[PDB]
Amino acid sequence: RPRFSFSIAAREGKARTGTIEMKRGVIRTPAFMPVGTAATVKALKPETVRATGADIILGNTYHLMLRPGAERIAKLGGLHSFMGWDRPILTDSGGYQVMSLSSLTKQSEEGVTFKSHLDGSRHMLSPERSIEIQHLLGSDIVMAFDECTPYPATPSRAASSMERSMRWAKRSRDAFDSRKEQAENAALFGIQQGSVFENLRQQSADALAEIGFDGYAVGGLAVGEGQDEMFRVLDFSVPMLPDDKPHYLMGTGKPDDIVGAVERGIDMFDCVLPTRSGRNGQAFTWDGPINIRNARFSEDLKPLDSECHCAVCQKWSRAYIHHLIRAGEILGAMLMTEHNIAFYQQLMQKIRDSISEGRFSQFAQDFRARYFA
Amino acid sequence: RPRFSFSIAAREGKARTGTIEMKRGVIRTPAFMPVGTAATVKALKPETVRATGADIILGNTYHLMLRPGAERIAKLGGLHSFMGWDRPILTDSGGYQVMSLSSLTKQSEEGVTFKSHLDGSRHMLSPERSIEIQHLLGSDIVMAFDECTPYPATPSRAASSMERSMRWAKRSRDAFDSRKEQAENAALFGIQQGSVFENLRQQSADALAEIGFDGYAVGGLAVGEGQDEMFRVLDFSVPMLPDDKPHYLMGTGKPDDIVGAVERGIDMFDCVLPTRSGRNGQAFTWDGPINIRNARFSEDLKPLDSECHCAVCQKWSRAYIHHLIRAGEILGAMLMTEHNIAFYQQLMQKIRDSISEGRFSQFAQDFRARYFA
Ligand SMILES: [Zn+2]
Ligand SMILES: [Zn+2]
Repeated sequence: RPRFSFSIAAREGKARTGTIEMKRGVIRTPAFMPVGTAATVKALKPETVRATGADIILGNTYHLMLRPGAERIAKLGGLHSFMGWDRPILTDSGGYQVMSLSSLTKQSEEGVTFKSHLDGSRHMLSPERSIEIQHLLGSDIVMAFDECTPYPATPSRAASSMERSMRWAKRSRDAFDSRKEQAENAALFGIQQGSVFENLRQQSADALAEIGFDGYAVGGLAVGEGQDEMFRVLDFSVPMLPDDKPHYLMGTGKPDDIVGAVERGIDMFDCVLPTRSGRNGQAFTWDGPINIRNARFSEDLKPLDSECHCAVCQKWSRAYIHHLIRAGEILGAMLMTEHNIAFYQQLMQKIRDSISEGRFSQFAQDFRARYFA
Repeated sequence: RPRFSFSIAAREGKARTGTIEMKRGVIRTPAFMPVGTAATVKALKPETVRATGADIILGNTYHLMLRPGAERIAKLGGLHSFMGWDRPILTDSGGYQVMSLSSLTKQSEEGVTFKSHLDGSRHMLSPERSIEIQHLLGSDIVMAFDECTPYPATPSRAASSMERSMRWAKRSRDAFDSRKEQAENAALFGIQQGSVFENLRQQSADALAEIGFDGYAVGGLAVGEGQDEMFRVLDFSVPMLPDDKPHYLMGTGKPDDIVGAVERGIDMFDCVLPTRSGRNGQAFTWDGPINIRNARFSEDLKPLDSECHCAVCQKWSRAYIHHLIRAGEILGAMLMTEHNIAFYQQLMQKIRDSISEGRFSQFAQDFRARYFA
């Protein structure tokens, strides 16, 4: 396999289905990436993650650099070897979690210094250091390091952060390119910024395309603007990106967000929702989410979802999982997480098949009618 | 298969190896039973429990009667169906955990009333109610309900509690026998009491043999007396029990306790040690236990144990598991528990093979020399 090759097999409107070929494997798109925070997809062995249908997982650079440490992971043979996942891994840049989780952050044009939320140890991130950490982890898809824009944001602030992000995108590009092993074996994605402003989104897309990346994320969404606004921004933003590269919507999300984003040209997604909310009792079904902790499930012998092909739904009842979650049992988290990630992968498979067959519009309508009945 | 058939295939001194055949499966002895507290062996799917080599698991009646409830489990089809383990299950009587975990306990010749440690709801146990709850769960090996003797105990108190336990053993026998489905499909074990006193142990053995049970536990040990004393009591106590039935040492335990107890005629064991201590970082190895949290393991690429055949030791390093446990990750508990239970099953297999081959004395010596080096 090549370092990176994205091929589009079929289209319907703005929606696309295809494959990304990389050295460690093929990624079917549209793709959902389970999130591995600190070198584990929570409560699942890698073989179970694979069995659900995942082609690629995400690793969080911020968490990994704090624990167990990037240099340590490199010494031990890289993230794939460390955690036992041999397929592609996309790593985020670490920048967002610096903003959301760390303290004492000092920002500058050079990068950011911050104190760990774990022990108050001091750390630094910059375009160069983020790219280096992702190299040490042995990431297959490396994300450019950017500066996030909060919601809401004034036009001036959105412009300033977008402009800094574009300068940092060029720095990320050059850092990546200057490291032979990384440049020859991994891919680099840029991140479009500009908040909800069309002109800024256009300037950002232009800057990123001029630099040139293997893929393009739409950043700065799913941060409080709500679905209508997110979709409005996607409507004009995605067409600005190069058509022939993957489009990645960061930080989303809910099944309906995924379907609508695919309708608008997005190819890749990640979110903690199926893992995190699973551990909290939320199970996805084709008739909408349920909270398994609810008393109504205490004697319900049906599986979590009536159609789901996952191993959990073949073997255990709602009643049993209700008990496990209410009791705080680890097996509860294991079963909920496996089911939710399997559900997400089945959603992506239905999306891919429907686009391939030219019936994705009908699928989206049918999906919504039932999910929100 | 029959309701119950214990066959001894080989002996060496007081040690025995053989099989218990029951309707749901065959149990190889000496046997280690992983503990399922609230209808789950913590952090493991039943298929993983089976893959380690377990033939039978233990369920805790006290916990199950509180959550999710015995009647509820019966309504849902019984414990095997509920949790997805189709092989034999031994249930304890609930009495010990009433003493150790519950509050506001009122004891009488009839039984005990107590408040749940979970929500202060009021509950009752008696020989009759314990046997009934074990029936509702669908237990394969039912334990007689007894009255525990603390350590240390005066001769008078030890005698009184032993005598009550024997009266309760007869009540347990009659309750079990009066329920056709239970009598025809399950087995009933009696529990020898008498603290550290030879005459009381003899009286207890005599009473239990007169009533007649399918198996005999040595109760009242591993409660603070220490290994030397426990072994001293086993030395005279086990020969008092019927030779042709299984002998079960409750609440133990450490690998060296198991080996010495087998040397003294014990056939069955359970303990939370491999599961509980695993989640806390303790991993068993042939060179003794280690605590995986220790800094010395942070960059150790070796598996938990150099010889262990378990899936964990085939795939992941000490360094990775060290990270998971220190990070509080669920996968850490999963991997530690699988390894520890697999280690215990490999210990039992080595014990069975060595007795079968007439070299168990040598095995015990070699095991100790290395484990305590
Ligand atoms: Zn499922
Ligand atoms: Zn192992």
